[PDB]
Amino acid sequence: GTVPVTWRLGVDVGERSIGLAAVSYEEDKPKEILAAVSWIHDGGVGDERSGASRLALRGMARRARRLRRFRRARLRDLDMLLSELGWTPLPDKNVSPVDAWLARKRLAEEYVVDETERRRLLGYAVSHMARHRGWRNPWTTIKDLKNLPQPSDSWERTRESLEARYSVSLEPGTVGQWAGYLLQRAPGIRLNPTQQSLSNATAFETRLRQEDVLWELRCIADVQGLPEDVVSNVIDAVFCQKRPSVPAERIGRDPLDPSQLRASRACLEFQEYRIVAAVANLRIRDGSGSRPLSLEERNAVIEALLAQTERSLTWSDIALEILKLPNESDLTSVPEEDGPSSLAYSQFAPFDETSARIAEFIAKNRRKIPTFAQWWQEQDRTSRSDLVAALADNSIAGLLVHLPDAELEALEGLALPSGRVAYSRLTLSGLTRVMRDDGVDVHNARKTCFGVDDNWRPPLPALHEATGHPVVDRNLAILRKFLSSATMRWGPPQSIVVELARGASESRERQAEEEAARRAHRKANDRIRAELRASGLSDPSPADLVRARLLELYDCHCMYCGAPISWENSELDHIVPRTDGGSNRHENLAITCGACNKEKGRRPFASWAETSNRVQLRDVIDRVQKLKYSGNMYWTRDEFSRYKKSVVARLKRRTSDPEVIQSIESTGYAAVALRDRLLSYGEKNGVAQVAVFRGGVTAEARRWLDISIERLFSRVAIFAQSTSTKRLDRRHHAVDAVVLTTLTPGVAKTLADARSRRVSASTEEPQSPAYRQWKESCSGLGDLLISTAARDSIAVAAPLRLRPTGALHEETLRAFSEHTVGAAWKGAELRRIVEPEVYAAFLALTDPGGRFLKVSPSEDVLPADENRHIVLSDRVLGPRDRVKLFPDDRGSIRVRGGAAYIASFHHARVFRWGSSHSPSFALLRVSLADLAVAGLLRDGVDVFTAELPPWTPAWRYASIALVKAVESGDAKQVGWLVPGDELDFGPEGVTTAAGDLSMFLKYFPERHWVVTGFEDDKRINLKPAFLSAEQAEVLRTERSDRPDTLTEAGEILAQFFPRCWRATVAKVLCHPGLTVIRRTALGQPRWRRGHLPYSWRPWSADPWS
RNA sequence: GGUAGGAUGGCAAGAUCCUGGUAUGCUGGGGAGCCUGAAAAGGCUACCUAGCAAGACCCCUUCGUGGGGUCGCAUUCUUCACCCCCUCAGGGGGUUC
DNA sequence: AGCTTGGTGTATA
DNA sequence: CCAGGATCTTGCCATCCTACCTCT
DNA sequence: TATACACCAAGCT
Ligand SMILES: [Mg+2]
Ligand SMILES: [Mg+2]
Ligand SMILES: [Mg+2]
Ligand SMILES: [Mg+2]
Ligand SMILES: [Mg+2]
Ligand SMILES: [Mg+2]
Ligand SMILES: [Mg+2]
Ligand SMILES: [Mg+2]
Ligand SMILES: [Mg+2]
Ligand SMILES: [Mg+2]
Repeated sequence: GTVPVTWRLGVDVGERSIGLAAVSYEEDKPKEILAAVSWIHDGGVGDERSGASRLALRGMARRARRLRRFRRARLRDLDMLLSELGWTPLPDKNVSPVDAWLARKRLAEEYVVDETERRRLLGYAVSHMARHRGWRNPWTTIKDLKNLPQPSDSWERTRESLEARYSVSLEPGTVGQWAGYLLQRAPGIRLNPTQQSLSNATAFETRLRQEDVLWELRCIADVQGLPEDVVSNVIDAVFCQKRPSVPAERIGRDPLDPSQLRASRACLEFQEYRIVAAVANLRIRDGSGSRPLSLEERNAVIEALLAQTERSLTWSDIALEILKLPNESDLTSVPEEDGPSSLAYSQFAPFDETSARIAEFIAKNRRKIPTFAQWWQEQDRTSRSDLVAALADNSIAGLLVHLPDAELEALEGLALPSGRVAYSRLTLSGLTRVMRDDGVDVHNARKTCFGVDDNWRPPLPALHEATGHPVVDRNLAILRKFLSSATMRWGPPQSIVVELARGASESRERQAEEEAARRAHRKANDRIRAELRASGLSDPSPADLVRARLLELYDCHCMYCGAPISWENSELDHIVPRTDGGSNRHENLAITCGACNKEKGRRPFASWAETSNRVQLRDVIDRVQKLKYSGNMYWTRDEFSRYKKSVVARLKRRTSDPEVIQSIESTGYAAVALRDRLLSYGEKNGVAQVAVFRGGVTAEARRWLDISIERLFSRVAIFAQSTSTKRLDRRHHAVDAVVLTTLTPGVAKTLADARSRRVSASTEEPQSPAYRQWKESCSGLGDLLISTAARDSIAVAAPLRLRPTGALHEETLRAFSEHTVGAAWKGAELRRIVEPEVYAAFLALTDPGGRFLKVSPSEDVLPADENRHIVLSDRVLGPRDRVKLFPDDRGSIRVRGGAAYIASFHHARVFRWGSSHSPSFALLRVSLADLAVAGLLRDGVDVFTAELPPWTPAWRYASIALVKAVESGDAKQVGWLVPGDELDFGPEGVTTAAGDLSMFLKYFPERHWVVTGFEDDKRINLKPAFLSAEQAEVLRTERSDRPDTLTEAGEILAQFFPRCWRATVAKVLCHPGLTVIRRTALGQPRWRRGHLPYSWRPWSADPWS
């Protein structure tokens, strides 16, 4: 039943939102707002305290499971080896707590003459070592571990610290020796530092390394006289570790050849391609204009750059010595950002990094690889590229030379450049061949080699294809639902408009400062890269650069604790921790002393420093604040000042708060990816154009069409001075999308110019033909938006999570309690009974014909009957037997021999009883644990209606009135509520207001509310749908900054959020005209009952069929 | 020309996962020291050991309430229903008020 | 006596 | 916390291609 | 361009 019309799609992506608009147009004027909805999503986020997505939490849990599985297999293999050697592994019980440690100590100290005792001690020591083997680089092998210095420098520092601390020198001073000695000498000592939430000093400060444990194993072997084959087998069994792997399907594809993976940066084809392309983009000044390099010129430059052992040829060197130009500046189009004193000409041209590193490794390891050195000298570039590609792809989860195994291991240990380039190896070789044989650049080489035209673009993903990024996937799912529904309603759009998260309206001072910052970062990164490569670190990561920078900035001292640190034992602390959403920006990164980081844990810094006697908050603040800016460092002067301020602000925080920095990076990815998929849709559906505009253009357009969100949605002012932003009303996303449907490139030019002139500061109206035509076309848009807002047509909707997947229970296992049969049983004790059969039989004792337990938690339900017996289906419990109880009177399930609290509620089942004119309502709050122990997490189960047994936590902790009404036959399930369901109270609004809710509804008469949770058995948590919690939170922040700049309405909003309406269920569902609104993708409520969730009124909803 | 978009390379700042590890933590089983107690058993500080979503599927086998292998918290309208796409009944997608 | 509000634990680095 | 692999974004520089707009 | 919920306790009419 599609009714075709000319309409435009507007897409405004966001981190936790997306505004979508279908706006029908006659000629170029907006005619009708067909749909306007702000969809509020979670951005993929689970466990809202941290910003960690559900995907990230699933990956972390899966990898913990994989770690534990591999550990079980590895310890089983070690157990088989120990049985082969006749060495007794450490028993699970009835041994001394220091048996393994004293075994390690004695085997390191003295030869054990008794052979049976010696083998028992060896088995104890080796099994315990494999349980506690310390850390090594996962990419390194057993030979690499054996080649590491033994023991590590960290253990030598630890050992001299312990020798000074305890005034004794154990010889040779192994980890097992020191731990056994300290557990005997200072009983109750902790070995490794833990979270400090009483508090004594630990034995060790830094992370244990596998070369320390290996050195202890060698010491034990030398003292006990063990054979070398036995020691080798024990080393390979103890220190066995799975190689990290890269799944090939997560590698991107070549756009010019989609059957081929993208090539690595190590590839010789890429090195030559990069050199040739960079040379082909160079230009020579020829008569107030530029010409490309001649064939001999580019051949000379390319051979000079390819035949380089070291990066020593600058662009000035290429201009002066290779091209023999009269002037340094005669070479134009140098691919560098220029600076003072010809910085761009002093930068280095590209070279062959793989060939240079392989030549250095051949020259440095001549004795190790004579066969490979001769093979590399003999063989040409194609076979060199084949072997280099094999070494680059060795890390992929899915060598053409009969080489010795030691040589093969050595050249598998060589670090080549990492990272994927845009094109495959085949494409790079073909483009390089065309570029060198002809005199052409990459574009003409692409046209020649692949037969593409000047209009060619790389292939785009389709709408149904996810990216794997959770924010982007949320935005994409909502957009594709909206577009499918809108195409069925009105046909394909004439044009699609996407807002990109880009902006360039900055002052000249800001652009100059950013350029200076880029220059300083590049110079210091190059210096630090050179130093780290001189320290045997081929490719420093950004974390490596930050680590070296902070080690130089604080002169190798723990930032918090002041203790001396090295590269090996230091840690990079998130000052705001990861479980608080803390970013990896370097103002959140502190270099720490290992123990110092672990003792901080996940607590905020000022609270931890107040509790701890290791650090002082003021000492850390003065240490950060006395940093003196040297002229030649990574930061500029203003960047250094901002960095110190940000670090001090992160150190000063006392309560667990989220990260203050909002990253726009997910929003930009969502905009770009959704644009690409909308382009694919438009190619499949004949859409005229997918246009893109920046968000500053959208803001400017709203400014010059007199589109004020507060006037549009009748919002009282919240600030004393100025006007509040659009962030107060969530409908602004949809309004942005509507405004985006009006934009043209010329008027975007005009509005961007107006924005740049205004930000470099009344005011003056823009003047341009595009601007005048756009004002004439969009004169009525304000009236359309006022009428649409007056009809309550701009929906704010949250998508529902109906799948019963996620955390089945809370992660903390808890000890069970006990209670004797013959004692007196209160209501809470009967409600906490673990076993369903014992709970059901006690239920039948308290109420014989009953199927539910209706107890008040404080009433004394059963007296102390000394002769009470329960006859189970398989046993009889007398009065002396203990009944296992859950530790607390809250919903809990039995998991793995312990008790776990239920997780958050998946849904609530709405039950209604009483008369039709005054019905009573209650919620059966249902969690994932309820469906798990009910057997409802299986195929073919409607989880919202499938019957739950009475011993589930849902029915145990349902309200007493609900339990009585369900057993009396009066209460029936008439619907269900999930978090994110919309409660629309109608035009009559909320009438049961009492207290602060009345004061809130005085200024904000909100009729649309979002179910956020079910905090107890009688209550539902409702926040207003249209009002944003972030506006009220930044109000609460800014209230402590300026005197009384908030309006009374803004203050009442600030006190209302974030707890909002903690509402009684019987007061909410007793509203006549209240409806539970389940919207379609277009924001329209679903009232027809099909196979999707539909709207329903709790007053007159039918009992469930 | 200017703006905008897209390519490739470089640089800078970040985001998102993925693989492999470490150390704690929790619970069960222990116990080295100390303390409270003992004709009257538990705590505290550590350390050892097992497990760390409930569970699902496949094979044992020198026949068992276990041994082994691969997995299980993402893809937000579960399940059902209809339609679509890619893979042989698996996965993904849409369903207009 | 029953709804109004305030504090707090939750696996982590 | 650690190493390190993959995907992507924003900003700047160089080159190539596209569409679009506005003053001589 | 974003950032809790479920449990436990007080608490003035
Ligand atoms: Mg926007
Ligand atoms: Mg392991
Ligand atoms: Mg270990
Ligand atoms: Mg320890
Ligand atoms: Mg930390
Ligand atoms: Mg928006
Ligand atoms: Mg432990
Ligand atoms: Mg231990
Ligand atoms: Mg398991
Ligand atoms: Mg579905």
